[PDB]
Amino acid sequence: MKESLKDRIRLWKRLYVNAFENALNAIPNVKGVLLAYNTNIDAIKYLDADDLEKRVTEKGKEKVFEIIENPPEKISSIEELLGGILRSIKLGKAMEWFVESEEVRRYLREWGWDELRIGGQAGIMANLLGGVYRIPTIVHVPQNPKLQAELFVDGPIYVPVFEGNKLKLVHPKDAIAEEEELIHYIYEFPRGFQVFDVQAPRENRFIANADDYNARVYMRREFREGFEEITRNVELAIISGLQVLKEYYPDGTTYKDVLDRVESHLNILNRYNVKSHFEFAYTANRRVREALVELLPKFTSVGLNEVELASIMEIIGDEELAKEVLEGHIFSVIDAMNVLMDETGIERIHFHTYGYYLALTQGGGRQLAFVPTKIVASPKSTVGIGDTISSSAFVSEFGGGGGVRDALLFASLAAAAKAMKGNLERIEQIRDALSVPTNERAIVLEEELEKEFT
Repeated sequence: MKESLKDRIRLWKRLYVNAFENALNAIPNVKGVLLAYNTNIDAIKYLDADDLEKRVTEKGKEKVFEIIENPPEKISSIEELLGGILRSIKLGKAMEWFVESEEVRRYLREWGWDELRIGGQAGIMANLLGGVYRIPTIVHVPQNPKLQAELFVDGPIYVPVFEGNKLKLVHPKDAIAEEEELIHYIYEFPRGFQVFDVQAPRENRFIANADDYNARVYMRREFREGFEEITRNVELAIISGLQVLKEYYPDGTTYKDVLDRVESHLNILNRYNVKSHFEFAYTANRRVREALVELLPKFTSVGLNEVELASIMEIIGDEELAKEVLEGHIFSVIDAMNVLMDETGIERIHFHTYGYYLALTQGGGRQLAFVPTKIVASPKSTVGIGDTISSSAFVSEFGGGGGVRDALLFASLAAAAKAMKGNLERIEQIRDALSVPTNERAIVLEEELEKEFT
């Protein structure tokens, strides 16, 4: 090992422990955070071979196997549900089909699950920011039946309710309504799982989506009529869930009907100087993606990974640039972040990928911040890591905790801590991530940045 590397490793251990100190000291200063819009229920089933075989043969093995090779768009029958699961098994392929039959949804609910946890980017971040970081959190919950409300952890997590004409803020367990259970059913299977002659080449999972409301970005009445009163109780906002929007809907409505309401919400946030952070998850519809980019000028900040930034470069950059960004090639990423900032004028862009983060911020001049991350080799959990990274950096920077680079360092600590432990309960547990070595390949990659930019 070179002396310059050994010196850099020691420098980063220092910056990492200092950035953790700054984050613990500033997070208590955040008056409140608003999380919207997507909250649902995630039901996880660890598939059982004998159970699956018995259900396939119950419904007719022949037609179910026909469906494996002729897969439909949506689940319209129990046979299509089982055929889709076996297809995911045969291919070792992550798949998600929408359940458009109420009868299939009764079958799914009856079949059950092994564990139940909150889903949706606003839902899981309410448990992190409210439950773990102890930040007062207002979360949008489109439908809040008992099964949905109990998935929130204890802490300063709140939903708005109307006591006549006045808006109150209560824990979700105290605001249960006669509303729909929005369940995404997740069927996991290991490598080598076998059913009949079908054998998985990889571990993966098949998702049956039985959630009509988050698919339309449904906004509950408290958020459509009391948004201004809600805004007065928060300092920051994180917006997510718009990636599902379709160009057209069977009732004659379009994505514009939803984005118009989002735009009104942003206007209210900006009138109160609330800092907003948009999670720009992969948006399949290219027109909707273009409109989301046209909405970014009203956001304070936006976060994305290599796949999400490449997807955006497909509509405002060039094709070859997108491919380089997809592979995480750091100079093409930097160009892409400037292409995005030129197009929108947004104040802050946070890029995150395996090994390093980048933050491009605009002030009197554009500043670029770089951080090598802490990689857990065999993580106990990978769900919600990307949202954890993007939300943690935004909240600690705009909470005042040490600056931009330090906010990136805290997010890297939170990501590793979550990966090591599966699920966090208290923010002090993130100190354990200081034990994870910093990525040395990214540490030496910063040498290329200094030669090209100085």
